[PDB]
Amino acid sequence: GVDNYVIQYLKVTDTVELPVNDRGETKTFTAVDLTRGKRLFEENCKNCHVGGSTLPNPLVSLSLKDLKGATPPRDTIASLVAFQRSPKSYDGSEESYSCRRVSEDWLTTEQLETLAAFILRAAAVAPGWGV
Amino acid sequence: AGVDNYVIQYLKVTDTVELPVNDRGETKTFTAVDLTRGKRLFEENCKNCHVGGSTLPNPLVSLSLKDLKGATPPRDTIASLVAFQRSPKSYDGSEESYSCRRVSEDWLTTEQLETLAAFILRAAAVAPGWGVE
Ligand code: HEC
Ligand code: HEC
Ligand SMILES: [Cl-]
Repeated sequence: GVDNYVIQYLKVTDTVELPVNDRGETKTFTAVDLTRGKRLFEENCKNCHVGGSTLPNPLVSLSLKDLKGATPPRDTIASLVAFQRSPKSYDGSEESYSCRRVSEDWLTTEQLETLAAFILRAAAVAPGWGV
Repeated sequence: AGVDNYVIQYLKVTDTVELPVNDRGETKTFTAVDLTRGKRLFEENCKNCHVGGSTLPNPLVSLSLKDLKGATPPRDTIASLVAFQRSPKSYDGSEESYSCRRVSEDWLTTEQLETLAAFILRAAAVAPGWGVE
């Protein structure tokens, strides 16, 4: 059903509101959404981003501090989604081939939004994330 | 949850299977439960780069049986895959690789890594599409 990590570490039991853009819009995500997103993160991302780290480039982690230091900041659903569709360097000036680009054939919009939600929520509230 | 369907239907192992344990013709007996455990370890630790037997960051060095057997020395036995994972090497074996995931004994025990090697080895042999990407 719902993952206990989402219960325990993300502190979500029903729903949660997350920033979609820099404009002021939010989107509601359920606990099952964040559970699905956690699973997608395990299948596609965790091997390089264990615990919110970035093993092949420790300065550019998935911590909220590091996401907010990116150009543009990677602290919203829309900016995280846009990033995975075409990964970029930290200053955003060059294409990066070190992280995993995800096509719409691989993850649909809905799926990638759950992944971004899991990462954004974990960045905001999970103990130890990005350490 | 005891034996996963993928192992029955795609690895074609219901009871046991015999896999090359070393280069001198010796095999070791793995059960369907062993391969299920190895699959789970692969899904948890290796799948971002090696989904379906591919190698996303270097597709020329995949988990296909062809590519495994062409490594130096060949990576087509339990012992050779375990030794690889403990300290990953380049394809010709002359240099240390930092592009794959080294697995310390603190991460996976000998037996666990054996079951992961067995999963990869059986998949390479019989799983439809494995490594052909
Ligand atoms: C290893 C091969 C990786 C996998 C698999 C995934 N990512 Fe990654 N990511 C990786 C590196 C080496 C980097 C640094 C990139 C650079 O060129 O600077 C990243 C970066 C990110 C970031 C940006 C973090 C920041 O502080 O700005 C994000 C948000 C990110 N990665 C997400 C991500 C997701 C969701 C993945 C699963 C689909 C994923 N990455 C896979 C290395 C690797
Ligand atoms: C991405 C970050 C990887 C993860 C996670 C794992 N592997 Fe890997 N592997 C990766 C690369 C880029 C390469 C090519 C290496 C080179 O220097 O030539 C490999 C290679 C292997 C091999 C050898 C394949 C061959 O044809 O000889 C094996 C057996 C292998 N990888 C297994 C493996 C396992 C079991 C992992 C999970 C524990 C794993 N890899 C993670 C990239 C990445
Ligand atoms: Cl891993």
